[PDB]
Amino acid sequence: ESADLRALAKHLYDSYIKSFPLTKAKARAILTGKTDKSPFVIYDMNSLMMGEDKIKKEVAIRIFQGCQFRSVEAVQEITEYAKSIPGFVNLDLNDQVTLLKYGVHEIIYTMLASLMNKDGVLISEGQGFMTREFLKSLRKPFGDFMEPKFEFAVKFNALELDDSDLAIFIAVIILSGDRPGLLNVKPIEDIQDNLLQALELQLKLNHPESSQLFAKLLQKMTDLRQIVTEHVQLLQVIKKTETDMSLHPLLQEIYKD
Ligand SMILES: *[C@@H](/C=C/CC(=O)CCC(=O)O)C/C=C\C/C=C\C/C=C\C/C=C\CC
Repeated sequence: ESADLRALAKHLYDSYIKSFPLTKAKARAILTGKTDKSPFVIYDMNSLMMGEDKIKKEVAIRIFQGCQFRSVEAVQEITEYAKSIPGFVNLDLNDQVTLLKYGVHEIIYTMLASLMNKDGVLISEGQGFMTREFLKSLRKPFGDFMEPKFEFAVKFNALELDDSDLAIFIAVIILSGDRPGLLNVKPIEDIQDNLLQALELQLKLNHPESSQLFAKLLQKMTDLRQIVTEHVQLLQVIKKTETDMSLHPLLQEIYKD
């Protein structure tokens, strides 16, 4: 039934809104130019220095540790969104964990897109905007830790997806039956079918002229996994050249792999 699938979509979009403070709708309103939502822009050290005057150790390390604590917040939000996914809580508690462990970052970078444009990314809930050039000018080896993200975004953002489409897509990602260490794959794969079903209808109804967007979008999951692995490697270098740099526990458990 179309109606059954449309219902599940409605249900998801709804949980999505309740779980994420900064939707793409808002993110775009702020980047577009739609006077009371205008961000302070950080493009150099001095602006950075001035940012803390109104926006919410070392400069590169202070920024990196900023992303850390921020993703830890993202994990808590996605984890809450997961629970609302019909069937996810009924799954084995161990696989409930495994899925989150492998789906967390893929999702963070998908939604991180909503906050970017070719020349920069929104920070602190949209209060600010840090340019892509500044981050790139970060002392090695922190200079290129956002570069491959920006490339993903410009490509992904090109699909023109809105919040309702994403809610189902990040749902499809979490319920991936091909995760390392899954005990019961069958139950997980049946939920995803439903999700893929929902998504497929969603895109067709929401993007009538965008041919094979369903397939186009699904292919992006390759770019996402690509990005994660590149990150893990970088992280390995960091921990060696920066033995005096700590990592948030939650973020370390997820990385043990
Ligand atoms: C940087 C986030 C990068 C995500 C990442 O790869 C690290 C995650 C991990 O597990 O290692 C920030 C991206 C967007 C900014 C959004 C909000 C502001 C948070 C940090 C930005 C720096 C200072 C602002 C407080």
